[PDB]
Amino acid sequence: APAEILNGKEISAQIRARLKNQVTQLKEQVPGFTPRLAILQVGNRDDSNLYINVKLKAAEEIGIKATHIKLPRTTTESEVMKYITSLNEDSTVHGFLVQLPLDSENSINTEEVINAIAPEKDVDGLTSINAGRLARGDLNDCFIPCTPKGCLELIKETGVPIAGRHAVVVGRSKIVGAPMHDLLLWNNATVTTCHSKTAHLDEEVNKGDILVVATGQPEMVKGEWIKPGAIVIDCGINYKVVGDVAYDEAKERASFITPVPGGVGPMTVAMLMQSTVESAKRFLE
Amino acid sequence: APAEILNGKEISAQIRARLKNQVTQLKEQVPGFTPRLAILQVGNRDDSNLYINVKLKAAEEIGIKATHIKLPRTTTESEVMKYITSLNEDSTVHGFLVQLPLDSENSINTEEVINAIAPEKDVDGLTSINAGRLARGDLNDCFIPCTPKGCLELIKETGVPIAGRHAVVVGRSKIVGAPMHDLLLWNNATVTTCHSKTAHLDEEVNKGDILVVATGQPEMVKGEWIKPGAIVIDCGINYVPDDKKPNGRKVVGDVAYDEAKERASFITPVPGGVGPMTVAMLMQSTVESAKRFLE
Ligand SMILES: NC(=O)C1=CN([C@@H]2O[C@H](COP(=O)(O)OP(=O)(O)OC[C@H]3O[C@@H](n4cnc5c(N)ncnc54)[C@H](OP(=O)(O)O)[C@@H]3O)[C@@H](O)[C@H]2O)C=CC1
Ligand SMILES: NC(=O)C1=CN([C@@H]2O[C@H](COP(=O)(O)OP(=O)(O)OC[C@H]3O[C@@H](n4cnc5c(N)ncnc54)[C@H](OP(=O)(O)O)[C@@H]3O)[C@@H](O)[C@H]2O)C=CC1
Repeated sequence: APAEILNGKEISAQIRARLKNQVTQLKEQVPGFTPRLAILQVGNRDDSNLYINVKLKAAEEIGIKATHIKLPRTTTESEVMKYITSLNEDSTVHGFLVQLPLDSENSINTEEVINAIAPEKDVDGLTSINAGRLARGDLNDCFIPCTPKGCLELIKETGVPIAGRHAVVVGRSKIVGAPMHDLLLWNNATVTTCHSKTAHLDEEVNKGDILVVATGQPEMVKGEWIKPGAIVIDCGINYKVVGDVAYDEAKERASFITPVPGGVGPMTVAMLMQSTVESAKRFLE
Repeated sequence: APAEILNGKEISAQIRARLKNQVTQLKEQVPGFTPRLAILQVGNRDDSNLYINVKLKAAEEIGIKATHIKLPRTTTESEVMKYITSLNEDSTVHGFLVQLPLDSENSINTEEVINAIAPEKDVDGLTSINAGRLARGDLNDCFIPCTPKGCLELIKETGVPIAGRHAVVVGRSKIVGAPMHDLLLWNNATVTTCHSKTAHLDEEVNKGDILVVATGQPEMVKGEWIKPGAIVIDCGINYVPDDKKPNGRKVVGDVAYDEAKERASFITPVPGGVGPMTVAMLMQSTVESAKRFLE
């Protein structure tokens, strides 16, 4: 009856187990070497503290050393830049990220802080250098944002080839929608990108053989709009916790669907660990 | 009720006249200020020499100081790198570009040469950093590659708002299709990107209220595919022998113009649509860079 559930909890546990074995093998080859991730937080939001704790738990399980630096809410852009520079120059740190959003009493230009991160350590894939490689199809060379990466792995778990499909991405943020569009295009989908100024969103969603939703508007994408047999990837986390897709209705139209929670969420953490292991391996290569 | 023709020759000439007036006024508001472009060439390709002469003559008519550095075919990659660093560090040069393709007897990594250009001076807009800013919506200060920048100016000359329209871009190159998608997306069109692996391309093109075609596939996009009333921008430059022309050849676009003009509301002819805008767009990006430096 209903769509096949893309179980992100199970898929991500498989990815984390493979990464744990790859890091154990790297440690056997170069005893004493330890892949290391740093997370820089500004402020003390409760949601960011919980998400960072999930990232630190996954890192510890895989065998990655993970450092959390937490700066106060009085922090300035200059003070944050100092910590980024320190991390860029610390040879023991292979990858690092800035947890977003920054929670400070002062105005801080997020793009400037993010673009101070060395591209080789930019495991969240948000620097303009990494975004510009991805946006132009240059994939040998770059870190891809973890949520889109996770979404692409979920779509590949269906076994249905992406090339030639019509994909619709709802949302164009730097963290999710814009890079998701690029991943699907460079995997040879024909891609439509919709956003808050799209007219007739229902008609555009209905064109989607693959549909990735990342709007942060609870259950806004109605099941009725889904193209029968579509693969539906829902990145929304909205407070019950619900996605950006009305799941009970969409599951009767899609072929494959991600639940919320347990879909994209766990895959994003697995993909950050995969990028961190790659950053350690590139360092060794 | 055929389409209105978007005359790129006349619109580019107006843009260049406005830029000239802007440059005169900047020079009078800030005595001594001298907007400056540099063009770095490696080797001596005839095609390159022709294109560079056009850009230099356009810069000087506007009042932009344009410097041409021509390095010999025996130049090595490290030599080109040193010149790019010097131009990055030269506070008198507000924008510069590397003429492609390089013509050297030595292997030179073109991607590494271009990505050595400081993003704040990349007037051609193809560094990965500039591409990343444009792709993520930083249109207030990034540089836009000239061909898509001239496509957008032609779309805006129609007077029809872009926001909320469904735009289709056929082609996804670094030079045209990919930056064109970003310009339409961040002008709030809903954008569909198509390419050589698109199935049912005609059905996709027929959804386009705005259509920009940049494939190099001569007259592939037939008139019947055009959505009635669309704005049709054709970037193609395709040569076809035609003994009835002065020079024995005609230029055709990537759209079958004769049938598409009966369907579109606005259309760019080929020749004379997108083509004539490109140098004016590079001069517009050079004045933008000079103004950002001035501030
Ligand atoms: N599990 C995880 O680890 C992650 C979950 N997410 C979740 O993904 C969702 C989106 O996050 P993020 O991308 O950062 O969000 P942003 O709020 O930055 O962007 C949301 C996007 O959705 C668009 N949008 C909003 N309303 C509509 C609408 N009515 N119709 C069409 N488009 C609309 C916006 O349009 P416009 O650009 O016009 O403003 C914008 O492009 C959130 O629920 C977030 O919590 C995100 C990252 C990670
Ligand atoms: N007037 C000017 O100064 C300029 C004119 N142009 C003209 O624009 C045109 C394209 O140039 P450029 O973008 O550099 O070219 P490229 O060859 O780099 O890119 C061609 C693009 O068109 C797509 N394409 C090719 N065949 C088809 C097809 N059959 N169906 C759908 N899509 C297809 C390709 O798809 P895929 O990605 O799948 O390979 C690719 O994305 C050319 O005619 C060029 O001369 C370009 C620059 C400047």
